[PDB]
Amino acid sequence: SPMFLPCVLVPNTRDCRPLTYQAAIPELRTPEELNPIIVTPPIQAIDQDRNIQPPSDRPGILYSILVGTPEDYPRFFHMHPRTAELSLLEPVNRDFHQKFDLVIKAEQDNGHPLPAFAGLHIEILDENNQSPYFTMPSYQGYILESAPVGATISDSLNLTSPLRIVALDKDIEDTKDPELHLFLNDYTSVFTVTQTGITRYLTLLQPVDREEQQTYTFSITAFDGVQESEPVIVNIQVMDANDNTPTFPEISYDVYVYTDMRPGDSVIQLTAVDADEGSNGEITYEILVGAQGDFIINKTTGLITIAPGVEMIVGRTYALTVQAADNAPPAERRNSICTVYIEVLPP
Ligand SMILES: [Ca+2]
Ligand SMILES: [Ca+2]
Ligand SMILES: [Ca+2]
Ligand SMILES: [Ca+2]
Ligand SMILES: [Ca+2]
Repeated sequence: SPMFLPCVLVPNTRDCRPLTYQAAIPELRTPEELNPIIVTPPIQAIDQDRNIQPPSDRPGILYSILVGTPEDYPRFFHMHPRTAELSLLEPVNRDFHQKFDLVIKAEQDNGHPLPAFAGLHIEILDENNQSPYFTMPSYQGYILESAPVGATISDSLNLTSPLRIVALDKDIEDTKDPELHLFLNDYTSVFTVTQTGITRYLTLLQPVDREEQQTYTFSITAFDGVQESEPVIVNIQVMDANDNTPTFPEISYDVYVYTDMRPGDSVIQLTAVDADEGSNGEITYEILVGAQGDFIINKTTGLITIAPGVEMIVGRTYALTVQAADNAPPAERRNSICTVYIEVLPP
């Protein structure tokens, strides 16, 4: 006799469409967090005649859950008899409960129950409740300092394959992009990470200079819109290019020697500078021409001395063209020239 609202007319008839009220419940959230459970549309039954006039208070209607499936619903739900307010009693685990289908009873309390019934369907919702994660505990990358902007960080010294950063999330099914946001905690003006895909890569925003900074250490944090991952730590090694030339302090050197000096005496100590790494910075000194057999230089020290079995003479002048070269492979080798002007003087 009472009718649930709304009465949706069945066209070409005078009948109300049977109602199935709808509710949805986020898995694992507490009654405190969720109550009261919002029902769409709101549950409500009214009386037909007499109540042609303003009902105001005291509807005289009692609500209850008549029956439901699965049968443990009483464990999770309670309905208030007068207000039909739906209360969750315990958090719901979707692994065990995906849905409930209940039957709602509405009857009068005057002693003459003429029950009415309606459906109530309750979905248990999956939620973004798993933190994203990286599939490696850390990441080691390599980049050649001569790499241009846009270059991809490599995962080995060979620089043959890109550094792969895989960020997953258990809320997202396999082989599907979890659409995570990745935060870098440092060097965001130097490196950037690709912004889509299950596998991410690191590329250069700015060129890097090994001679300026040879290593970068920072951490990446994934974010799914709700929870962050643990930060994962990253080290990037900048690899040396032979992009520095062995350099003398000056273009030419004026030096005087003396007649009483003999084989094995320091004439001048030349020192060139190469900031590159290892053999790329390893300098070799050579007199190309001009010594006339009277002077030699130490290949590794750069010290010029008197040649063996050689005696100075008073007026003699020399123009030594001295080369400093690094020990990179010939294809990448760099060098520069210093001219040493030597003049013999009396003591
Ligand atoms: Ca989930
Ligand atoms: Ca998630
Ligand atoms: Ca450099
Ligand atoms: Ca060099
Ligand atoms: Ca270099």
